[PDB]
Amino acid sequence: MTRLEVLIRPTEQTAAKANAVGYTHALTWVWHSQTWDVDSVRDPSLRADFNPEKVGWVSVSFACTQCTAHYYTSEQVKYFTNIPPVHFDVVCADCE
Amino acid sequence: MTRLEVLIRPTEQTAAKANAVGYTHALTWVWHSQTWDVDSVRDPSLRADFNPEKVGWVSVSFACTQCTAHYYTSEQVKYFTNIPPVHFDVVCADCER
Ligand SMILES: [Zn+2]
Ligand SMILES: [Zn+2]
Ligand SMILES: [Zn+2]
Repeated sequence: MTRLEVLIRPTEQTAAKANAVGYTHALTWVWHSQTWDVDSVRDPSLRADFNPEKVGWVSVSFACTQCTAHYYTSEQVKYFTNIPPVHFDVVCADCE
Repeated sequence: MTRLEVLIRPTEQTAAKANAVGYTHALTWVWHSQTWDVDSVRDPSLRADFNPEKVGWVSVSFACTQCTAHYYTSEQVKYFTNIPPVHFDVVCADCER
């Protein structure tokens, strides 16, 4: 399977806190299959609220725009919360 | 991010052909989140039909018996086909507690 890299950095609201502890980005790998290797699936760069007391979830959903093929995956991210959800509504590998 | 390894070896009815070409097993893997880091989720070992011209899917499903947490992944495996579906019907990490 293929990996997608997700970059998460602080919202402006939490940037001072994140810089104070010295923790200014998270990088998360998300795995998916060949179905979803397509040009429209690009590595996301997200903004979320840094909080050294919390653990948030990054969720990435894939859905084909022609067929009914879909996939959902989610991973924990230490110290970031209110991570926006990622959606790839694309033409799948096969449908292309 | 936890790797789950899946070992696939030939059924009795296909093992001779697999030995003939010297391809005795496939080791594949999928990934799952912290939700499914529980004792009853363990690397499976499966028997499937060796076939020299096919590519099969192995599917791995997770579902909690207490809440409705669930997860489905799959991976392609060269030369093995009719791979048994793997099902982890378990108590998830949130429901353990
Ligand atoms: Zn499609
Ligand atoms: Zn689903
Ligand atoms: Zn549960």
